[PDB]
Formats: sequence, C-alpha cells, structure tokens
Amino acid sequence: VASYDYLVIGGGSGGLASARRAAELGARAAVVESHKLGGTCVNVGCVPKKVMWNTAVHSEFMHDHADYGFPSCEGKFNWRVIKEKRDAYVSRLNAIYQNNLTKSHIEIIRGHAAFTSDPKPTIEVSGKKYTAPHILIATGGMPSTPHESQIPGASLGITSDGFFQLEELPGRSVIVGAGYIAVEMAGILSALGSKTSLMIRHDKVLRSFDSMISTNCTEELENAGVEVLKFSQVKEVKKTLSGLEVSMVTAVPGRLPVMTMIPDVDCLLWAIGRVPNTKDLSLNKLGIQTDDKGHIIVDEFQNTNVKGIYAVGDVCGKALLTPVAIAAGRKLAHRLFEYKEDSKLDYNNIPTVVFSHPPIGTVGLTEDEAIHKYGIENVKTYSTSFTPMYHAVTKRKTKCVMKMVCANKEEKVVGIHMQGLGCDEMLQGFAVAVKMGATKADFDNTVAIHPTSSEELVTLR
Amino acid sequence: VASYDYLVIGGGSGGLASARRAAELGARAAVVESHKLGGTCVNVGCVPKKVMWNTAVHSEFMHDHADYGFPSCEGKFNWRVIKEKRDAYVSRLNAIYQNNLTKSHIEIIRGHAAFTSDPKPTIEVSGKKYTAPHILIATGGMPSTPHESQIPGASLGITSDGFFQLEELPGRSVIVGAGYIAVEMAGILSALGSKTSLMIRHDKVLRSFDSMISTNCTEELENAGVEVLKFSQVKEVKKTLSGLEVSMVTAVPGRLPVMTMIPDVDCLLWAIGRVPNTKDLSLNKLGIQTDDKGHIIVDEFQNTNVKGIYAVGDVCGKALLTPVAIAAGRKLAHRLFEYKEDSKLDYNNIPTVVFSHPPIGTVGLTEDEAIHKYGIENVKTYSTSFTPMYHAVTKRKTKCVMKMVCANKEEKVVGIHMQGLGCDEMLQGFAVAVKMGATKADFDNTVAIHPTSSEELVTLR
Ligand SMILES: Cc1cc2nc3c(=O)[nH]c(=O)nc-3n(C[C@H](O)[C@H](O)[C@H](O)COP(=O)(O)OP(=O)(O)OC[C@H]3O[C@@H](n4cnc5c(N)ncnc54)[C@H](O)[C@@H]3O)c2cc1C
Ligand SMILES: Cc1cc2nc3c(=O)[nH]c(=O)nc-3n(C[C@H](O)[C@H](O)[C@H](O)COP(=O)(O)OP(=O)(O)OC[C@H]3O[C@@H](n4cnc5c(N)ncnc54)[C@H](O)[C@@H]3O)c2cc1C
Ligand SMILES: N[C@@H](CCC(=O)N[C@@H](CSSC[C@H](NC(=O)CC[C@H](N)C(=O)O)C(=O)NCC(=O)O)C(=O)NCC(=O)O)C(=O)O
Ligand SMILES: N[C@@H](CCC(=O)N[C@@H](CSSC[C@H](NC(=O)CC[C@H](N)C(=O)O)C(=O)NCC(=O)O)C(=O)NCC(=O)O)C(=O)O
Repeated sequence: VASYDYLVIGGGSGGLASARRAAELGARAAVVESHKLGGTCVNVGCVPKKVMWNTAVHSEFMHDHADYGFPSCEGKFNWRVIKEKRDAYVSRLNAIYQNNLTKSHIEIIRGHAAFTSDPKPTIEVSGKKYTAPHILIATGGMPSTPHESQIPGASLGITSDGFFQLEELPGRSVIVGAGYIAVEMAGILSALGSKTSLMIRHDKVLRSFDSMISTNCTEELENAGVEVLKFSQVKEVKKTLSGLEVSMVTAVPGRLPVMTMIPDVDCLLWAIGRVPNTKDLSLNKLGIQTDDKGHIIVDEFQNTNVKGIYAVGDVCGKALLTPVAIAAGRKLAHRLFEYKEDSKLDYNNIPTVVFSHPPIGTVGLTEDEAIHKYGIENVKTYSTSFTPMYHAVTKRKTKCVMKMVCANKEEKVVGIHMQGLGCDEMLQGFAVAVKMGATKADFDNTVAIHPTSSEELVTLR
Repeated sequence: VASYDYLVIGGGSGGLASARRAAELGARAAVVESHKLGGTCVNVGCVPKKVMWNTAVHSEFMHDHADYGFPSCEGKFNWRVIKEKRDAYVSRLNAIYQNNLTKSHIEIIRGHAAFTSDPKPTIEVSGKKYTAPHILIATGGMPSTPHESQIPGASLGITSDGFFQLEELPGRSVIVGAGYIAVEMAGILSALGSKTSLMIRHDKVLRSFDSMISTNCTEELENAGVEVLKFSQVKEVKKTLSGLEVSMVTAVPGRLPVMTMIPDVDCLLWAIGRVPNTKDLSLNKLGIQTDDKGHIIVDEFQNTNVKGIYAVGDVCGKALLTPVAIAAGRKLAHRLFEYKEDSKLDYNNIPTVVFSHPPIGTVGLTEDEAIHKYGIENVKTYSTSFTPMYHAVTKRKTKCVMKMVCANKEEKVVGIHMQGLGCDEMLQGFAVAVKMGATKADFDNTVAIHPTSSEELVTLR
C-alpha cells in the first residue's frame, strides 16, 4: 500500500487543477487516469467544440463576403481537413498536460480506480493499492442515452462523443434535446451544410435561461436554417436501406397528437443530458452518499459524508462547467494543504457562454429568479435590442439582445443576459463587476467604448 | 435677438448629447450646425472607420479560409461597392439624428456661428442673433496638415477626411504619423491590398500607450505586411508623371542621416494630429481663453473663463473620443438644468480601443505612469502572451498580449492593457470593474469563461 498526501481520481479539469495546486503547496500527490489526460473538456468537450464553432463561424462570415466587396466564395466545406487538424491539436494538449503533471512531480497512475472494502479509505488500480488521508473523486460524467426499452432503436443514434468521431459531414441530421450542447451541435452542423432538425419537447430551447434568451435563441436558430420541431419526441428509430428513419410524436397543446416519420437520416444525435461516472467506483464499499442519478453528494466545502473523501466537478452534478471544477478543485487544495478552513467556491454568479450563432452570455439571476428572490415590487430590468454595426451592410442579419436585472432601490445588478456578435468575449469583465456587487450607477458611470456592442450595457436607460 | 435656455454650437457627439439631455430636463434648446449632423464621429470618424475595419477584417479571415477546410477564396476587393454602402449608412444616420433633435423639440439652426461684440454673450448665424444664459461651444476639431513652408508639396497628401472620399483603392500608400488614426488607416489599407508604408519619427507607434502595447503593436503591423519606416520624416513631396514622389530623411540614432525618394505613390496620408476648430468663432470678442494651439480652456466643470460659456469635447483638446464628449455634455446638462453642482466627468479611467489588427484595448495607468504615481516599490504587474485558440489550425498567426498593473499591497487594479482577437468587445466590463476600484482578488475570485481569450485576465499569476 503506497501512501500519498493526496490521491486524485480522474485526470480531467477538476482533478488536474486540484492536484497541481496541492503539489505547489508541498503535497505529495498522484493522479489516477484511466483514459486520456485533459478529461472531457480537452478530448470531447470545450476544445474540439470551440474549434468546430470557429469553423462554423467561418461558414457564416463567408456568406457576407460578397456584401463586403469581395467576390463570391464558392463552396464545399471539407470535413476531414478540419477534423484531422482538430484531432492533432487535441493530441498536442494531451502531451502538454502530461508534461504539466511531470514538472510538478505529480505521479500519474494509469488505469481505472475503485474503492476497496478496507477500513481506511483505499483504492485499487490494476491490483495495486494506494491510500491517502485526502482522496478527491473527480471522475466527471458521460452523455445520457435512452434505453432501447423506452425508445426502440435508440442505440442507432450517437452522442456528443460520437460527434467528435465523425469523419464526414452528415447529409441529414436530427438532434434531440434542448440544452446548450443540443443548441451548439445544431448550430455547427447547420452552418457547415447539414440539413438539420432540432427536436425539443416544448416550444423553446434553453428553457432554464432567462426567458429573453430562450425566446431569442429559438428564433435565431430558425433564422439560420435549423428546423425546430416543437413539442416533439422520438418514439422509435430504425435502420432503413439508406440511413435511419425517425418516428416521432408531435403533441402541441390544444391539438391532437400526430405521428411523423423522418426518413433518410444520416445522423441522429442524442443531447438529452449527462450522467455522473460513479457506477464503477465501488462507492458503496465506503457508504459514500449519492443521489438517485448516481451523483456524489457533498457539502459547501466539497466534503462527502465520509471523512477525508471529497468530490468536485461534473460528478457532483452541479454547474457542469470546466472552470467550476477547476475553481472548486483549487479552493479545496488551499483548504486541505494551506489550512484555509473558509476556503470554498461560491456557486453564485458563475458566468456561462453558449456558443450558438450568435453566442449567448449570461451571469446571475434570470428575471424570474430575481422576482422570486426579492419580490416583483423590488425588481427592475433594463433591456435593448439592436442590429450590430457589422450588419449595416449585409443582406443577412442577426440581432443583439441584452437585459440587465436590478434589485432594490440601489439597483444592484443581479443578472446580465445577452445574445449577439462579440458576446462570448464581452461577458468576462461584467461578471467581475457583478461579483463585486456593482449597481446600475457603477455601470452608468463607466465611460463607453465606441463603436462596439459592449457599450450598450453601459448606456441602458 | 431670440433667446433660449441653452444654445449649443456644434451638432456633433458632445453637442447633440448635451442638447438632448438639457431638453429632457425642460430646457428650451437650439443646436447650431454648419455642416452635417452627427459631426466628426458619424461623417468622417468612428462610423465610416468601423465599417472599413470590418471590411479589412473580412480580408484577413478570408486568408484562413483554406485552413478551415474551405476552398480558396480568390480575389480582388472592390472598393466602390463598400464605399457606396458605407456612404448610404452615413446618410441614414444623418437622417436619424435630425429626427432625434426634432422629437426632442430642439431647434436646429443651420449655418456657421460666431460670437458677437455684444456685452451679454450672443452669437450670430447668417445675420440673425441668438442668446442664452448658457452657451455650449462644441465645435470639435480637424485634421492637422503641414505647411508648405516647412514641407514643400505637403498639400499633395490627404488627411483622414480625404480617406473617406477615396473612390478607388490606392495602389501604393504612405501614411505619416504614429498615433491611433495612423495605425488604423495603415491597417485598413494594407489588409485591403494597398502596398502600404507607415512613416514614424521614432521606433514604435503608440508611444504614449503602455510600452507592451507600443512594442507589440509595431510588431503586429510588420507581421501583417505594413512597412514601418522608423526615424523617418518627409522632407518634400512632388507630383511626378505617375503619382507622387516622397523625399524622406531617415535619421537612426548612431548613424548618418540618409535621404530616400519614395516613388510612384498614389496616396500620401497625413495622420499627424488634430487642431481645434475655434479659429472662426470670434472668441476674442468675449476674451474667451484658449491655449496656444487654439483649444478652449475649461475647468473641471467645463466652464470657460467667461460666465455662462462652456466647452466640451475635442475643442478642449483632452481625451479626443466620442464617448468622452457625450459624457461630459450630459454631466453638464444635469449640472445646469438639474442644479447638480457636483455633476462633472471624471477623466480618469476612460477606456480606449484602437481598431488595429488585432485590436487594442486599454484603461487606466500604463506601468510607467503607475510607477511615477505610487513608486517602483509599490507597483506590481502581471502579464501573459498566448496564441488564441482561433489560430490553433491556421498557418497565419497573431498573438494576444495582456498586462495588468496593480498598486499597493491590496493590488488595486490601476491599469489594463491588451492586444488580441476579441479585445475590442472585451474591454468594457473590465473598465467597469476598474472604475469601481477592483483589486486583483476581485478578478481572481471571478469564475472564468472557457474557452475564451477574456478568461486570461482573470487567471493571471
Ligand atoms: C460536448 C461538450 C462541450 C462542452 N463545452 C464546454 C465549454 O465550452 N466550456 C465549459 O466550461 N465546459 C464545457 N463542457 C463541460 C466540461 O467539459 C466539464 O464540466 C468538465 O470537463 C468537467 O470536469 P471534471 O474534472 O468534473 O471531469 P472530466 O473532465 O470528465 O474528467 C473526468 C476524468 O476522470 C477519468 N475517470 C473517470 N472515472 C475514472 C476511474 N474510475 N478511474 C480513473 N480515471 C477515471 C475520465 O477518463 C476523465 O478523464 C462541455 C462538455 C461537453 C460534453
Ligand atoms: C478618423 C477618425 C476616427 C475616429 N474614430 C473614433 C472611434 O472609433 N471612437 C471614438 O470614440 N472616437 C473616434 N474618433 C474621435 C471622435 O470622432 C471625436 O472625439 C468626436 O467626434 C468629438 O465630438 P465633438 O462633439 O467634440 O465634435 P465633432 O463631432 O467634431 O462635432 C463638431 C461639430 O461642430 C460643427 N461646427 C464647428 N464649428 C461650427 C460653427 N462655428 N458653427 C456651427 N457648427 C460648427 C462641425 O460641423 C461638427 O459637426 C475618431 C476621429 C476621427 C477623425
Ligand atoms: N483560453 C485561451 C488560450 C487557449 C487555452 O486555454 N489553451 C490551453 C488549453 S485549455 S483546455 C484545458 C483546461 N484549461 C483551462 O480550462 C484553462 C485554465 C486556466 N488557464 C487557469 O489557470 O484557470 C484544463 O483542463 N485545465 C486544467 C488546469 O489548468 O490544471 C493550453 O494551451 N494549455 C496548455 C498549457 O500551456 O498548459 C483561448 O481559449 O484562446
Ligand atoms: N453601438 C452599437 C450599435 C450601433 C450604434 O451605436 N448605432 C448608432 C449610431 S452610433 S454614432 C453617433 C453617436 N452615438 C453614440 O456614440 C452612441 C451613444 C450611446 N447610444 C449613448 O446613449 O451614450 C452620437 O453622436 N451620439 C450622440 C447622442 O447619442 O446624442 C445608431 O443606430 N444611432 C441611431 C439611433 O437609433 O439613434 C454598435 O456599434 O454595433
């Protein structure tokens, strides 16, 4: 039994960040990783997605070429060219992260970890045992797929993991789900020329976002050629002579249900959610508490119910983002190795960007959330809608919408929501201001930058 | 003599903004405008510039088309296409601003105003007199050109005003000056295919910006095909059989001066500075104080030395930006018509974006300025240099540089400087944070947005 100061299960965003910080603090740490370092974000998440987004963005801008005085750009996108370059980039990152661990003197244990029956919390990886007075579980999650039992032929569709393995652009694609990944994939496939449908259970996407965003986002998708099938769900999928055939039920409220077959489908993509990866950890050998979806339960300091066992990131199932896992992993290292007992992550005011077309940025409370928190009488919003100057000369248009949610008489800024060109890079600094407790006066007293989209947020009336 | 509550001389950024706010407050106002409403920013400044920048940006992105899996885009930019659309857009804005005044019940007096000899401050426009207990001078400025006396043939070159009248892309262009307009014009001309030289008196552009920016900017220009002629100045210009021929002296320190002729120049563009437009106002009839360049002198509340006479914007010659004139014009209206005596613009921490390639954003103190203000022992900077993920797959590269200037033990953020893709839209919110007095802790405690360039500012170590 080899002992360490800190054992980290999972070499993804949270696991890498926590191990690295702990090592800086003097801890003798090891990272257990069964697949590729960098975890979901590097291999099949943030990175490859952003590359594909940049690619789709190229497609769109190329539609405006002629408006801008250039000669028309003619054609066919070549999927394998970009696919090969994307894969190489990911390989580069895998090598970098491995180096990052080595330079920090962090041991890398390759293989799948599971807890043992042993009294003191101990793990086994390939027949060898390892132990530490502090063990971090950061095994992340995976894409959720339906059971053949409830949707026959569901196994014929792929997930976002499968998306990153595609070698050719699918002719016809159907995406099921209404959350960020669904929206992002539909947007990439459509821009690159796939005849895309997005199938959602209700009438809008991103229904958990502020209502101005879910509405606007649903519209922009339609404007960009994505067919949004509302109140629809898959009833069954089958392999026909040439592609898949999707049976769906459309149940608009106030209407009779109607069944429709979708033929000649090349790609059926499930983007219905993520499941935590805890199934094969042998948690129950230590009685570690999970919820009914398999998420590990933790307190505000990332503690599990078992002393010296912590969990961070996607496995805990809250705020499923790379930077959250990183921040929580880091705070935890300071608490354990720097004896900063108050060291923990504040889960309020975490900013998010959705790489749609145009991108979405949000931080803080939606209007409804502020209303429930402070009361209708105490919430005031400010909003704007405009056409970015970029489209002053194009036949193709997109809009920019922004909304500011204020609370109390002071008009404290409690939420910012926007969609529009530039929004992906614009959010960060306002997120700083919101975190600091800025009020509308603070925004208003900041001199604008002209001409930009960002200035609109500081001149709301 | 028609009397008003507020008379505004000049219908540009500051004049329009001040008149509009004053009218909301109940003032009976009139705007005197001799040319087109919208002033410099709309007609020959911010607006037409940004359109041309978006155009140049198209040119660059089109160089990356093939890297991104598309087929090569072949060719020739057509200047008149975009020129015509740009002009129309400007016409649209002129009509909008006229409407904006009318809806506010602001009178528009068309023609050139000048003060009279009359005891109580009174102006004349086309033989008619007008007076008000509060008169705002907001006549803006103009491009500076050399005297034929000092540079023979200087009148053969054009200024940024002339740039906006060009109907064809110049084959060969030489830009003289090293400030923002010079940098911006060189960047647009070069990207659109003009064989461009930028002639500067020293070794770097933007020498008043933080030194990381002047260095980086000078390099990025060279990388983008702009020939930067250092320690060079024009000695004379002459009209040859086919274009202009520019005689220049190059005086590198530690070397003998060398004279060079630049032949076959289509466009010589002077971007050496701006002069205030006060020459024809008859200021001296009221003894209004100006400096030796003709700028009107004001106090912190925009008062001139004469009671009931104020000046804002470019004419005062400080912080020559549209949003500054607007903010100062607005604050002034509140002070005069809302009796808010403390109402004035804080000229510290005004953010600026330079539309170079890539764009530059800056707010607050340069490292040197912080050093002079707090002392070397009390200043700490943090900086980063990286390749944006956009270029992970391109043969063409650009860099992103960021620098954070902190002061005292608290590490108050007193300056932010950066250059890179996305920087134009990224600045605004950090400018809010800086204005609020954020410290490095406040930035560090803000969760990052991944993957973006903006996150780099919140994860500096
Ligand atoms: C398509 C997609 C796009 C996304 N885009 C973004 C984005 O743009 N921005 C963003 O912020 N977030 C994005 N995310 C989310 C982000 O990827 C996750 O929040 C983040 O990766 C979670 O980090 P983690 O450390 O919890 O787990 P992961 O990064 O999943 O790491 C878990 C690691 O543990 C390993 N492992 C699991 N079990 C074991 C075991 N028993 N033994 C050994 N090793 C084990 C796994 O192989 C893996 O490498 C995206 C996700 C997806 C799926
Ligand atoms: C090429 C260029 C690019 C620029 N780009 C930007 C940018 O991207 N962002 C930015 O923030 N700033 C930019 N600026 C600067 C910005 O344009 C100025 O700071 C702003 O226009 C100054 O506003 P103002 O109200 O002082 O004067 P102006 O907008 O110049 O208005 C002065 C007005 O007064 C009128 N006038 C003058 N004298 C008289 C008289 N005697 N009687 C009647 N009418 C009179 C003039 O016709 C004019 O319309 C740019 C400037 C230039 C030249
Ligand atoms: N953000 C810019 C620059 C591009 C970029 O971020 N490139 C790196 C790979 S990002 S995916 C891996 C992820 N890293 C992050 O989330 C950034 C964290 C941030 N730097 C911070 O310090 O908080 C991750 O798993 N991190 C774990 C960890 O940091 O321990 C890159 O080049 N990495 C290689 C390297 O030099 O180390 C952009 O998007 O353009
Ligand atoms: N900023 C966005 C949207 C594009 C945009 O700004 N379009 C307007 C013309 S901008 S040039 C005239 C300038 N206006 C500004 O500087 C914006 C001021 C800001 N809105 C504020 O309230 O502080 C000006 O001279 N303003 C004087 C004044 O505001 O009184 C536009 O469409 N204007 C027409 C209109 O609807 O009124 C982008 O860049 O994409």
